[PDB]
Amino acid sequence: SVVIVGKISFCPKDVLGHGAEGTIVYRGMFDNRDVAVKRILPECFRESDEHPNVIRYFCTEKDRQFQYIAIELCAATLQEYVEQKDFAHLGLEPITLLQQTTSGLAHLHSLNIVHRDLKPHNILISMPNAHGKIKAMISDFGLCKKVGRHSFSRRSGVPGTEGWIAPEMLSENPTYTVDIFSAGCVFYYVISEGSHPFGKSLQRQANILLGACSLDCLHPEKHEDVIARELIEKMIAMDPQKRPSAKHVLKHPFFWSLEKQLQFFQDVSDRIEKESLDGPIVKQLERGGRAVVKMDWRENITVPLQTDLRKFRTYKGGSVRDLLRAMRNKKHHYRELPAEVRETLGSLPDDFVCYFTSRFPHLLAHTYRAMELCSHERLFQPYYFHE
Ligand SMILES: Clc1cc(NCC2CC2)c2ncc(-c3ccc4n[nH]cc4c3)n2n1
Repeated sequence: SVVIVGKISFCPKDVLGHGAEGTIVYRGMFDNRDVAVKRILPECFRESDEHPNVIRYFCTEKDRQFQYIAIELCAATLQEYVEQKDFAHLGLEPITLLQQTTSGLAHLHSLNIVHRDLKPHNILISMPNAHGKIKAMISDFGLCKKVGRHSFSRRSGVPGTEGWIAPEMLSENPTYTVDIFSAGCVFYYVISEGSHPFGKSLQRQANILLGACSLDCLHPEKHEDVIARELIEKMIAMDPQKRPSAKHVLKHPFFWSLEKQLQFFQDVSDRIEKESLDGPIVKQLERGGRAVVKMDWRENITVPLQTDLRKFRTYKGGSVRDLLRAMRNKKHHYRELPAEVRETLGSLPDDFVCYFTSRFPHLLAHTYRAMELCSHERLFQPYYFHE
């Protein structure tokens, strides 16, 4: 059986879920798209602003009783993506998912919209498009699994959504900073494969009020975890005014490709070449630098790179600057290096950069913080967000 209401069709047997006041969601079609079709009693009293990572409400039609609303169809929630056993990613990896979620949020904030209740239940994973690709999209309605059915609601604290309360309830009208906190919590949730940064649910609110977060799954000597921690801690900062904007989160190293990581190192090295050892920039760079370099970096690299460097009496092993200079030197002269050196370093850029970030897990985090001094400069505008 089939119901046609203008440009929207659906089969009444294909029920996906139920909502309040006899609202119902069916699977259907609109304009050769598979869509969710929400049927509602009408309540009384912008296509040009669409974005791939915010859910689309395509069309509204009506018969004599109901309105029918065509809505962009999801395969799963982020809750299911993260939690379900053996869930196929289908080519959508966590960092990309979070990247897309933050883009949708930056878009909403660019329109002066605050979500206020961003959680795993309302970040939806799309059906695969014509090109076999899936995406994250932020929804106003959250979905909670209940066989082949889901409850949908816009409300915070409905059954199923208990450990994710709207941040405004744990505290001025809501600003972007509530969304960033929630995003920060979602970031950790995905990365930790289901944990909350404010602990188990019975103590979670109490922990949020005091800023007692614990990012235990992030190892303090792994480059990827050092970067993720750096960002996530800023996003869930107890003080709302220290939280970065969505566009600011998007510029963070957490999202940089290996090529971009290597280019950053190359650029700071170029920037600090003629800089005096006693100037403000090199001082910022050498402060706390002994731990970053593992006291002597020349004792923490491979024997073939060690041997090739021995000629360079210039490079000091206690120095963060000289490690960056050694890196930039060997990237620039890579072609002309001995076979054994190209082999130990591996290919440009991906193996090369990982040679150093695996050995020196604080190098990028430390260099990123230190080089904020040059953030307004033209060369570094790709790496930092400006107000
Ligand atoms: Cl019950 C439901 C189920 C969906 N997919 C199929 C399930 C395997 C996952 C699904 N995809 C989008 C929506 C949706 C999205 C925004 C809405 N606003 N009001 C109602 C809305 C409904 N749903 N709902």
